[PDB]
Amino acid sequence: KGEELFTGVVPILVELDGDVNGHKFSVSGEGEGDATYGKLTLKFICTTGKLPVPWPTLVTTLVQCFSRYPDHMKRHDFFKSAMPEGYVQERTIFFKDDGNYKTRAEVKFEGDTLVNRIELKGIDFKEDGNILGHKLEYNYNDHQVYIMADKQKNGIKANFKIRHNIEDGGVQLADHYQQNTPIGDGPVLLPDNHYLFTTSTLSKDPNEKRDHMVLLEFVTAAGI
Repeated sequence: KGEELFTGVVPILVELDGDVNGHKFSVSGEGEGDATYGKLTLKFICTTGKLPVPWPTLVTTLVQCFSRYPDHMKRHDFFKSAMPEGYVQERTIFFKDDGNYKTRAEVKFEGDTLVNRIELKGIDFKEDGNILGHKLEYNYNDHQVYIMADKQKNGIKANFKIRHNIEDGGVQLADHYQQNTPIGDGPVLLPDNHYLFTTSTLSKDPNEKRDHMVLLEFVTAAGI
């Protein structure tokens, strides 16, 4: 089982290659995950200079295999079952009254490291919008994710809203559509419908001069 790969603390690497309205950038992340409790600790750096979008808008893009699945639904865990070969994660994220991100990621083991490697393309953004104009608060409103089996593509799908607080008022909607497909050929668990519940905290490292995001996350799976 790929679930046996997650019984202890697992190092995490994240690499993102991004292009938003031609503004190109790279993000690296590293830290660790504990799927037994559902705990993630990561620090992300924009390695090309200043991030051209707000950090909160990248949280969902930057490893649901670390969600705590209680043992009565350790059979509904598609994400771990696809390990070590991994899975592809695709999303389109529509920002209301603004542009959209399209993301393609592969999540897999490389040695003993869980790697999330991402390509992000964003188009149709307004240069003085909430995103390219950096008008979003540095905090997070999590949202449940309702995971549905997609027997047709042998993976899962989900769609959900994320709300981003706007600096001088109101809320910026980020409409997420998601599909995951295994990379390997081996068998894969296709879940009954269930929920992922996530709690994210964003902070800064006082000794880090580069543009960055420290992220601490707790996540569990739940039925019904």
